[PDB]
Amino acid sequence: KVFGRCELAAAMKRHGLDNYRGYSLGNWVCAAKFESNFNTQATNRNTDGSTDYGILQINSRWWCNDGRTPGSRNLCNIPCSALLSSDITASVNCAKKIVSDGNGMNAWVAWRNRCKGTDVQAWIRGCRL
Repeated sequence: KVFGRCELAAAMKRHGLDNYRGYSLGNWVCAAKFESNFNTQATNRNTDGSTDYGILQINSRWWCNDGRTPGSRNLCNIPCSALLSSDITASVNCAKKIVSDGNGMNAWVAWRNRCKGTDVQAWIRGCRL
């Protein structure tokens, strides 16, 4: 499912991401835009053999199991395929664990390079929240 900007903001807000760990809603929507272009079915394989899944491109090396990333962890306790669902619940719950890990949202390099320090509030402007 390809989400609309405001449609995703509302879905994330409903799942408790607004201000989660001090990160305003604009930050999460911006991260999703550049990580997957709002597409829940997005996947990208990395040089180390791991693969990123879903709207927030969560990595298989540590957070989910895809059965093909040798010596990987499954800290979110979910099959990676569950992160490609049109229902973002699984992605959201796992993202909350990731952002609490220690480096905050810096864990997402697209956020660090394209959202961090910018006017992220622009990502939710015009939305009925």
